[PDB]
Formats: sequence, structure tokens, C-alpha cells
Amino acid sequence: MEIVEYPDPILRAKNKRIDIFDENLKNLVDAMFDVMYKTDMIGLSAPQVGLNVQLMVFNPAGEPGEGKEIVLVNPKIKKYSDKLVPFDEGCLSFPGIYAEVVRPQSVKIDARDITGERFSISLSRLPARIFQHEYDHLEGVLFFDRMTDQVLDSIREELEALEKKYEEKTGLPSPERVEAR
Ligand SMILES: [Zn+2]
Ligand SMILES: [Zn+2]
Ligand SMILES: [Zn+2]
Ligand SMILES: [Zn+2]
Ligand SMILES: [Zn+2]
Repeated sequence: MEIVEYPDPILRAKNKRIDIFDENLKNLVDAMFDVMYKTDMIGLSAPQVGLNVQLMVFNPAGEPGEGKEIVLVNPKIKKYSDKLVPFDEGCLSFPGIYAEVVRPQSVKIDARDITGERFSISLSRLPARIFQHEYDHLEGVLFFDRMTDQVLDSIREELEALEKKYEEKTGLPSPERVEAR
């Protein structure tokens, strides 16, 4: 199981809705939770482990044997709160890189569960923050897209280092460039 890193094009590719709720989905969900616990995360979207499908696994407590294991298939955020708050965000696709992002404080979410049944939930505080970040992955959106220009200045070099690393690894030109901003 492989964690994808920026600027890998998997992180910007279109993510397909899931229509069949079967054992392939069960097995992928188990593997995604296990990556999530191994990496000390509260949520994990599928493109981050290399699969372009609309799937997130989530434990608001982020601790084994605690909280709830939530699977969100084809999720939609139906409502964002008007109140916006700053927080220093990280991302598994950008190892060691953190910076301030402002997002709504709370959200309301519609999705389908592992058996295909509709449910909805509301999140606030750290869970709403992590949720929005991983949901953005599902739409091919990355956390520096949400950053102000001043915050982006502070990590531009760390990002260019990632772009040069992709070029070294593949021999292909970096598919996107932060200097375009
Ligand atoms: Zn397992
Ligand atoms: Zn597990
Ligand atoms: Zn922890
Ligand atoms: Zn991320
Ligand atoms: Zn430069």
C-alpha cells in the first residue's frame, strides 16, 4: 500500500463515484483504516493511497478501540458554517510540511455507508477540519490552493523541492508548478 506525494497527478485526477457496494469495497476500506491508524490520522481519502474513487474512511477520535469507524462513500458537504477559523494544516502528500489554512468551523455531510445506505452527519472542531481537508482530495483540491499568498510564500521552497523530486524519480516534467501562483 503506497502513499502518493505531490505533485503526483493521481492527486489531481478525476475521482469516480462508487456504484457497487461489495467485498472489493470492504477490503479497500479495511486497508485504508489500517494506513490511517499507522499514520496517526483521523481520516483518509482514497486518492492519497493511489485510488481515484470517492471514498473516505474516518474515526473522529483517531485512536484504535475508541470513537467510531465511519465510511463515507460518494460524500457531499451540504452545509459549511459561516464562521471561519485558522489552523496549521498538514497533509500526508507533503511530508513534514505545515501551514495555516482558514476553513469553516463546522460542516454537515451527506454520504452512503459501506452497504450503500444513506446517512448524514455533522462535524465540528478538529474532525470538521480533517474532514474538509480529505474531502478536498476527493475533488482534486490540495491544501495550498486554500492558502493565502503570504502563507504560500512560507512553503514555496519545500514545494519546489517536491516537484524536483518527481522529475528526478520519473524523468517527466512536474505536471504542476507552485510558481504558477
Ligand atoms: Zn485490517
Ligand atoms: Zn483495522
Ligand atoms: Zn495519536
Ligand atoms: Zn492531504
Ligand atoms: Zn523558485
